[PDB]
Amino acid sequence: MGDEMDAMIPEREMKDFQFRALKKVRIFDSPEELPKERSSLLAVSNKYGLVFAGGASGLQIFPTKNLLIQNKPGDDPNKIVDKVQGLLVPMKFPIHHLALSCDNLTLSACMMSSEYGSIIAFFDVRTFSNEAKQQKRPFAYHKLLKDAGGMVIDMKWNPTVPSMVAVCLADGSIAVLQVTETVKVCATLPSTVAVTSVCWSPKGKQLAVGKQNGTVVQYLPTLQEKKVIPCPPFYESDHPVRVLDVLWIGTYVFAIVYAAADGTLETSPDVVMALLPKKEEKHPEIFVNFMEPCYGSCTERQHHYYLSYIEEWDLVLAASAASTEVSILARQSDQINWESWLLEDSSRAELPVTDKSDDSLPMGVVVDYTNQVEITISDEKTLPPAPVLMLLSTDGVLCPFYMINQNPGVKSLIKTPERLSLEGERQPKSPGST
Repeated sequence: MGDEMDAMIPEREMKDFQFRALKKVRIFDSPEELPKERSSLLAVSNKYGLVFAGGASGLQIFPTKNLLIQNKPGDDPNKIVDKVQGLLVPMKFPIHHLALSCDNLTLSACMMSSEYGSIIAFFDVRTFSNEAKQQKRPFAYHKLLKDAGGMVIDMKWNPTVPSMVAVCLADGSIAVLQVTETVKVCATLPSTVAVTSVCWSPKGKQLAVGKQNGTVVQYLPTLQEKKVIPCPPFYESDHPVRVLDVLWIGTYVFAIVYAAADGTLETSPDVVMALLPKKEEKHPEIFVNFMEPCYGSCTERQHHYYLSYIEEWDLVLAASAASTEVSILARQSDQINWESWLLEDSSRAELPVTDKSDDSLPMGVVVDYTNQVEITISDEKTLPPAPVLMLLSTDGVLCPFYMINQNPGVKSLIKTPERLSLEGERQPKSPGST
């Protein structure tokens, strides 16, 4: 009956936005068991047009364009083509997280070793392009010194400071690292702080950290507290929630996802938009609950929401480890409120079922802005090149989707890949000799 008018979720049928699937590409062999831990196994260099994927075989690196195969009118969208031979970099231990620095020159790869614990390898992107080096070795490593509590659950490089990266571990601790020729720990917070997620402010001046107690705290890169965002009022003490993921969209605007504090997986995380007041407005914090925009069918995997803000379209793309679908929350014309877009059935982005009848779910999500291929859907219509949403599934398959935004005014976001000079390539500090 809809009813209450206050528990209502702002939603809009959106006909001017479409996800258009490209051919699915198998990157890794189907796993023996469904991956369950939090992971982020896809990274993209939009400066240089490269995609980095982590999996059983190790690290795979590809010229982004090589992974995108447009579906011709009629083609069977259920088909999967196999790997487009890229650069395979074997790793001694399984990777659970990959991320790239803002200058796209440093790639971090988090692994778990039974012997050594959780370790982060740092690669210089130039090494991958240096044909003079057959073996691609990291130039530095950072040991986290822990086991299960050492799994990296959230790690993000500062958007404006090339050497700065924030790391959150399963045990609740967080560390801010500086990576130049070597790795240096700038600041840390003990596990007692109970951090669950992190996100840098738009210009990288502050770091927001989500916490087990449901709050989001704004810190300086030195980890000096600056502001506290309260757990939303609609969350009672009888059912505590912890922050699962956070996206700092604008100075006073955040997308915050909350999940059951106990770590239960049957309860669906709530995606909430938070609008904070300027120490001027006298209005209280505004929290709008969007609940589950990505329907969570899976109850086996650790929750994760992969969130991305596309400033030029003023919208947030959302994917969830428990869902086969990608959803969009867009800011409305009043530039204050947000709305969930409901797309036409043929315009949705959904992951495929495996040849074993199981749904595939996201393990990594990135957006490519370097695509220069026009979209041909008919001999009468050809759309200009569009950005491509790319999801790496639990089945080892890359599922790309063109994002066609026909809403008024939205300009281009496409650019061509830059050329990467090998000058400045970092060398490992402790190489020795055989």
